[PDB]
Amino acid sequence: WGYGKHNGPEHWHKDFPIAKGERQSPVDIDTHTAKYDPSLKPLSVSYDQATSLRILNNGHAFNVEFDDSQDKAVLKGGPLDGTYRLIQSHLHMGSLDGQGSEHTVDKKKYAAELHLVHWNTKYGDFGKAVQQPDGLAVLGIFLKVGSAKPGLQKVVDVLDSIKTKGKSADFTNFDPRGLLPESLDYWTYPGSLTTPPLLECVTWIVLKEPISVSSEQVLKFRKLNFNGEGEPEELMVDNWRPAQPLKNRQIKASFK
Ligand SMILES: [Zn+2]
Repeated sequence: WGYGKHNGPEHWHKDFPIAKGERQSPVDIDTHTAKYDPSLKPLSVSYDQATSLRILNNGHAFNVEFDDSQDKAVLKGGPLDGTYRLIQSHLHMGSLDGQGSEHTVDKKKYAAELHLVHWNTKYGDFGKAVQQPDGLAVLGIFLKVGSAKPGLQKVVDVLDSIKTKGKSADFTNFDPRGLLPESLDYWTYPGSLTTPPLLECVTWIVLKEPISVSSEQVLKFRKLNFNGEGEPEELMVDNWRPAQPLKNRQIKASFK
């Protein structure tokens, strides 16, 4: 599966029928219908002890793996019940500044969207968590082109080391705190993974405020390859799934 004409989003349902499920992601966040929820508790992002291990190219998107052997970096509060441990992060990138994000806000697309994946520790490990409706908590962060982002420059400098699929590079200083916007205002709704297996095990927390990255940083990420070494080049761009049917789910806002 991929994002091509012959293996893209419109084809996924054949191997993964849940693609046509009731709580699929991403979705368009319609601010005219999204509703403020006073029952939501304050969002708690504890990343001060976060510990990244490596960056990888799995042929689908730029990825970061984190040490989830302990509660070093966790997400709590908001719509969440319990503790969710950070395990990985990946980047969905567009081929043009006007596109790239999976979620949209009033149909508006951002240049890219970062996902920070966490699993509910009541389940023992990621593998078991992904099989439960409340197994994962994914924080979505929109990226727009503008001022460069320092917390991303160190990664951008070594992207050439993971240009093709199957490549990985040790990276112990990827601090997720440096990818967060100033405000933690967010929208939340029950959804799924946006790539096969497309399991509907995700509580989505999409931040309202995008972060800025420079055109140069964006360009570097767009130079990654979908293909493996020695294969015809296929730039890793537009690796995003379009908005899916809301199916009457309720999108809640953390702000009035
Ligand atoms: Zn994702």
